[PDB]
Amino acid sequence: SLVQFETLIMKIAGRSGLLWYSAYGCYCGWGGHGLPQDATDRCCFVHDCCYGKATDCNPKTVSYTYSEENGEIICGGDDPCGTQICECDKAAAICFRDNIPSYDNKYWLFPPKDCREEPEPC
Amino acid sequence: SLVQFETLIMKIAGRSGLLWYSAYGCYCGWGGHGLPQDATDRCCFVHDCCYGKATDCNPKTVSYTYSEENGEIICGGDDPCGTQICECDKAAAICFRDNIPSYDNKYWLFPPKDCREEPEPC
Repeated sequence: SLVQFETLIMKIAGRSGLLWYSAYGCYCGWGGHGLPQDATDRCCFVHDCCYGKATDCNPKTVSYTYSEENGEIICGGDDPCGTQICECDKAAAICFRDNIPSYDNKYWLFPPKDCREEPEPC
Repeated sequence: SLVQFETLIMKIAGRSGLLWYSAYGCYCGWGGHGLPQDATDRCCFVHDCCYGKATDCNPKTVSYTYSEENGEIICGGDDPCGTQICECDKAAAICFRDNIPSYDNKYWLFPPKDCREEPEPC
């Protein structure tokens, strides 16, 4: 789930998804267009592309189970389509944590006006 | 799919979903937080609650078919979840279409931080 996605971003990145990335660059919100404005904007694109390989479940309502053990998150559950969305979730929060150092607010509330190119293949 | 949602909106509302609705209000982008601010934000509230009832396919990448039948857009697909999703998107473009008179640019690139409010049940 999205709820599950937000909680891994706080657990791992130590910042709110809502307040730090829901409207960051060309891909974190709506998406579908534009050129990745930076690293953090690229985390986002790589995130949609993975959700993209799931064709059997709703990436936003599907709920999964994860365990954390020796500071490592482990994806799981009775839904292989969920497990798969958790793994994608996991990687976007790590992706996020490590690109903070280059995070730029100039890309916060980025006008869609500037994100009209055609997206790059996944 | 997203690309088909976007075509619906242009075709039915007569505008760029990217440029009039991708960043509007508390729900047109990431969603899951706050209170619908107006007529238009709410179309995206329900749009979102619509996709949450589809558990078997990916709303963003499932591909459906649509037809023009005399003022009307008729939904189809290869399967039931694909058809299901067309209808969510068709209903959203129709709501967009019809609340055009109340559209307010003040909810355009709306800070998330004004959407901390907890959501109401779908």
